Amino acid sequence: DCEMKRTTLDSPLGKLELSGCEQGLHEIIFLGKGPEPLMQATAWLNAYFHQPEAIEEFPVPALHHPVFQQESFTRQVLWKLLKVVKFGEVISYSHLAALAGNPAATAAVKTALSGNPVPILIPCHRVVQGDLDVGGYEGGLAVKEWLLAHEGHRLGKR
Ligand SMILES: *Cc1ccc(CNC(=O)c2ccc(C(=O)O)c(-c3c4ccc(=[N+](C)C)cc-4oc4cc(N(C)C)ccc34)c2)cc1
Ligand SMILES: [Zn+2]
Repeated sequence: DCEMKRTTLDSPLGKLELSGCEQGLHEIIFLGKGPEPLMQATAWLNAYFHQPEAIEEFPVPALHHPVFQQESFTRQVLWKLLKVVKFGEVISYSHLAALAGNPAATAAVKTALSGNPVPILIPCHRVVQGDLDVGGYEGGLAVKEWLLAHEGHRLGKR
């Protein structure tokens, strides 16, 4: 029950609506086909597409989607995925479940990821099925393959 502003921006994947309150960025939507949090979001995202050399030098906006408010399994998944899976790497679902404190919760990791409010920022596209299988993507498989090809990964396809 937040009150939020909305920014927009051009991307190699279409136009990207950013939504967020004062306490933090809520969502990042893709359509395609001001305040500090969203100011840092728009900056980071262009750092990602156009100057990825030093993506790690742009700061990560605070996040205030409800999923991050109280503790959950979904929150530990998303928070750990953001902290450890860097640009250029990937992680299997099964191994992300282990990283989030339950090596047998792969199905729950799959579901935790489907409700990610801020793609790329939280790198849900770096979570693959296996060494040779990139898996699905809730943004569309070609997006995932694009993003991984953008990061130079062997499972990318542009
Ligand atoms: C990590 C991550 C999460 C979310 C996105 C962006 N995707 C969406 O926001 C999103 C919104 C709504 C739908 C929807 O169907 O209403 C989807 C979506 C699917 C979401 C989850 C899913 N599984 C968990 C199996 C499957 C989805 O399939 C979709 C299919 C279509 N079409 C066939 C048109 C459209 C939307 C789908 C996604 C990005 C990254
Ligand atoms: Zn909020």
